[PDB]
Amino acid sequence: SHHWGYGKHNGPEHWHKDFPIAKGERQSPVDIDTHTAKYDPSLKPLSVSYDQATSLRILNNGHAFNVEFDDSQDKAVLKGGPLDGTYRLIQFHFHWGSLDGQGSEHTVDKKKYAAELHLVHWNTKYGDFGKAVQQPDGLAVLGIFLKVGSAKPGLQKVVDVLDSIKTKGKSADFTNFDPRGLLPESLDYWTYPGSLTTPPLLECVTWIVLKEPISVSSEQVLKFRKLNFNGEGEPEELMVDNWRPAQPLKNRQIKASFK
Ligand SMILES: NS(=O)(=O)c1ccc(CCC(=O)O)cc1
Ligand SMILES: NS(=O)(=O)c1ccc(CCC(=O)O)cc1
Ligand SMILES: [Zn+2]
Repeated sequence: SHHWGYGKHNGPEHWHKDFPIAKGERQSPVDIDTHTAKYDPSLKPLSVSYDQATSLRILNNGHAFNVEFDDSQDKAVLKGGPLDGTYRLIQFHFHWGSLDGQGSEHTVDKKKYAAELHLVHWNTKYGDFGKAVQQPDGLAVLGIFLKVGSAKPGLQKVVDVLDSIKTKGKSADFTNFDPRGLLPESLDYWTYPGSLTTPPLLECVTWIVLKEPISVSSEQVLKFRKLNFNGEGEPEELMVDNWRPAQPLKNRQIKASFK
């Protein structure tokens, strides 16, 4: 069974023994060297179309928490930018640190943010998520950095349900949540071909990482850090530092949408 995690004994430096693609040619995350990324005029406008998004449930999976969406129809989709065709939102989750100075997966000129939001989408040409993760263009993940400052009003409903999903395997109803409240003003981005950042580390992802971070309050991120990796009744292991560090860029170029 899967027994990877983020500890010293099961963390990122161990994953390659059960998931050898961990040492592959298009792994994520990466450091975004802002001076080496090149503006790409070929990029078409990015279209985030979440008006009809239908959230259903929030789940503590022992690695992070997922806010899950009804992806049985094109209710919430990502198009444009580097993407060919339509990518449907299935879930979002975060990665965060034990302290405000770390937590993001991607870095920007080696800077680590306090957290990183991942909105996960699958290419509808492949019919469902499981088939999409067999394809090099199966997924698109919209990544958004979080810095600590003023509160993000649209995050507070997520924060407030976390007490009900403290431990691994717990879920709660989470209907009528609008993911548009988690976006920054600007859709300026960097993009590159990469992978899932957790096992199974599959190389299916077009990454779209927004330049502008959102601000969340210290009190909001402190509540993330009260979650548990462990199950109910087990010794407490706070869910913190659930991020993979930057991986080798190898034969890739990062493109910028902005000049
Ligand atoms: N390569 S990996 O998936 O990161 C991994 C690392 C450590 C163990 C040992 C876990 C145990 O005691 O069950 C199992 C699997
Ligand atoms: N952090 S990330 O790259 O946005 C990501 C997205 C989805 C999975 C789910 C993988 C699975 O279904 O096993 C794993 C990791
Ligand atoms: Zn993620």
